[PDB]
Formats: sequence, C-alpha cells, structure tokens
Amino acid sequence: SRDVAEALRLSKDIGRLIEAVETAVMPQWQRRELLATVKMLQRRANTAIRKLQMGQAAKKTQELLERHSKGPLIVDTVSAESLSVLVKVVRQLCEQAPSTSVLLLSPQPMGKVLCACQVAQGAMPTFTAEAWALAVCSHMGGKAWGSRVVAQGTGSTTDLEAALSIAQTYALSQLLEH
Repeated sequence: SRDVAEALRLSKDIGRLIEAVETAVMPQWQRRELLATVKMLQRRANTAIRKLQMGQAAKKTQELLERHSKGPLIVDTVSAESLSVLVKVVRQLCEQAPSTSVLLLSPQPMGKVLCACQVAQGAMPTFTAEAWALAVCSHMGGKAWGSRVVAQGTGSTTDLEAALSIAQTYALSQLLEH
C-alpha cells in the first residue's frame, strides 16, 4: 500500500522534473540530452509502478480464490487502494476462473466505495455488466459506467452487505435462467 504510494510519488516527482527541464533556461542541445535521460527514468519508474500493482493484484486474487470456489459467480469484498488495482484483480480472477462472473466492492474511508464487475464469456449475452454495476452502485447512491462484458462504479455507504446481497441476487437472477 504505502510502498505503492511511494512508488507513485516517485513517478510524479519525475514527471515534475521533465517539465522543469522543458521550461528550463539552457542551450537546446543540452536540453535535448537531459530530457532523453529523464524520460527514460520516467519509463523505469512507470514500469516499477506497474510491476508493484500487478503483483499486489495477484496477491489478492489468490487470497480470494482460497475464499471461494471456482463457481459461476464471485461476489465479495477486497481492500483496494485504487480503482485501477481493483479492476486488475477482477480481470485476473476472471482469467483464472473462465466460467465465473465477478463483482467486487472495496471499502474506502469517508464511506466511499468502489465497484468493478465482469461477466464470463460462457454467460449469456443478455446478462450485461453495466446494468449489474448500475443496480449495485445506484443502490449505494453512486453511478456506474461500462460495457456489456465489464463495468465499474462508485457509491457511498457503510452497509456493504446490502449491496453485496443485491449484487448476488441480480447475478443469480440472470445466471439461473434456463
């Protein structure tokens, strides 16, 4: 968590350095030389950040797998620092569980909650992820956006159990048809 934040901060500081070099007073050839080195640093930093996130997403999906069976549906709570990380967890879980539909909520301080969901390919085209996240998040007073296969949303509540119960009812209503 903190390690990821520091990594992110490092990148931001670097980004700040590129702008300082771009707007700096110096000969242009010199500017070009320093900018090339700085951009490369930025790339390394960005990759490091990506590696850290991907890894912590991997930790989570695995913990989740212990918690659940590779069933038709996974509805659960995970701690996620960012929406991007949570979305990654959903994608990995769905890579590892090809026949499962997934919706996850991550509690945030200030009573803010994020949602990401994905629908398995095997599942019927009628079942859509956007409406799934919209029912869950709209119950939490937020909003949702996405496509038929995947969607994301945000809401604000401390009653997570109610939202999870709606998430499962909505899914099972679509999954158990015929």
